[PDB]
Amino acid sequence: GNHFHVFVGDLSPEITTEDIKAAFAPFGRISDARVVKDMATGKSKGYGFVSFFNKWDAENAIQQMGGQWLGGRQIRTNWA
Repeated sequence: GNHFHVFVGDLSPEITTEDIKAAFAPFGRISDARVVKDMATGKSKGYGFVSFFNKWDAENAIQQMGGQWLGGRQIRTNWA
């Protein structure tokens, strides 16, 4: 049932859903992933979410991706 969700902040303007899933893919299997965009406009809000099936995969991803560079900018991670 309830999956395990990860908040990814400080994303580059043109980091896409595809990109963020490609970046978090090696940490375990991804149930879902998206970069949050404004509706009316369609611009990256500067953050996104990645969801895993395993609690361990999420907890690990938070620690290994925290402060890691994605695009030309350092991302931060936390529980969602």
